[PDB]
Amino acid sequence: NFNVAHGLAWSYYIGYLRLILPELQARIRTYNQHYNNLLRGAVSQRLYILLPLDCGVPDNLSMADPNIRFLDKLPQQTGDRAGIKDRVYSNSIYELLENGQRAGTCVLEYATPLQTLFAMSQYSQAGFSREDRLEQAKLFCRTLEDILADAPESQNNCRLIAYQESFSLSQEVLRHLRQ
Amino acid sequence: NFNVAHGLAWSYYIGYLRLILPELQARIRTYNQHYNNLLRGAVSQRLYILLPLDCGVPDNLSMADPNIRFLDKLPQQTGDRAGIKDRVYSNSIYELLENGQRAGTCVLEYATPLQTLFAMSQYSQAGFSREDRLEQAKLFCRTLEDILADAPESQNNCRLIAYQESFSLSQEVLRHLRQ
Ligand SMILES: Nc1nc2c(ncn2[C@@H]2O[C@@H]3CO[P@@](=O)(S)O[C@H]4C[C@H](Oc5ccncn5)C[C@@H]4CO[P@@](=O)(S)O[C@@H]2[C@@H]3O)c(=O)[nH]1
Repeated sequence: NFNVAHGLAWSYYIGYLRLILPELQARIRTYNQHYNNLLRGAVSQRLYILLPLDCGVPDNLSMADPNIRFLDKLPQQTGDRAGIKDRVYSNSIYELLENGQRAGTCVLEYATPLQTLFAMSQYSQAGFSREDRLEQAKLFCRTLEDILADAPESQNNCRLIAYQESFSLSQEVLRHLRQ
Repeated sequence: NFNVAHGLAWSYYIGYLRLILPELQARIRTYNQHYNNLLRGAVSQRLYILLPLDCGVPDNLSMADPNIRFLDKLPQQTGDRAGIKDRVYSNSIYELLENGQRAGTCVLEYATPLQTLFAMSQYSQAGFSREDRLEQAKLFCRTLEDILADAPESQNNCRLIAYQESFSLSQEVLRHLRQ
């Protein structure tokens, strides 16, 4: 079963991180210079990737924590991909609240393949148990860490936030953001 | 190694086909009614998915065959996905030429995971041989066929075009399109 998370981690790098991480600093610089509110803090460098090991991935982050609120989108990145003209890669900027006030602003999202591991564990024909899922989530993160450790597109460009669940997601992101 | 193509096929269904196939007929109907040139044929129903078993997936289809030409995009499908506000799913309409004249119009693309299998075979750290790749491409298609055969979102909504390479890609699509 090893090969499920191995494949998904390689697919996440090849099909997403290696394509968007090289251009991310320029998109954030563009946002900060031309789109960011004049009075607010600069959007932090780096893509922050949430890796819940229970593979609980809501689509709406902005509601999953009261202290994480959607602010804005980066400029879109588009390119021809496998016969799709101008396929769109979009990223969302979030404010992180601490004591009701803004403590940080960053590009934040879940690793969408963890949502796949979760769905595969639920489908009879995938032949993937809820025990397989925790082991595969750990292997997914370890494989991604190992890829990015040798990856030339990763130039201080992303931070992996792995966690297991009271737990505060905003505090967990702020701890990485403040390093 | 089985588990690489198994995972990618499940991920392609869960993360893409099960999300876009339910809404595809409505997007094509919208295109035909409101956006299609009044004088041209209706865009055919169904998403046509190219599955080259050599995993050769160019990003620009429109140049990879002189007889396949980009025409237009469908209306975009957007939704919140894993913390991405309004992630964009886009599909491209192609004309198929026969004897220099239009013989068909359809929504056409490559299965992007086959591009992943190809890249994994090229990266030393993926531990995936060019022999592994042909076997995994076949298993990817077989797994996807088996998923879609039980899939309620597939309501005569897509056609898998698997092929191995002189070979005419346009003729291969027209044969499926005319059935
Ligand atoms: N956050 C984030 N993740 C992304 C994004 N793009 C890819 N990924 C992840 O990178 C890996 C490799 O991607 P591929 O394009 S070879 O495979 C995709 C192909 C198909 O999707 C689409 C979508 C739009 N148009 C055509 N096809 C389902 C399959 C898995 O799709 P997922 O979005 S569940 O996860 C993928 C996958 O894990 C993105 O824009 N944002």
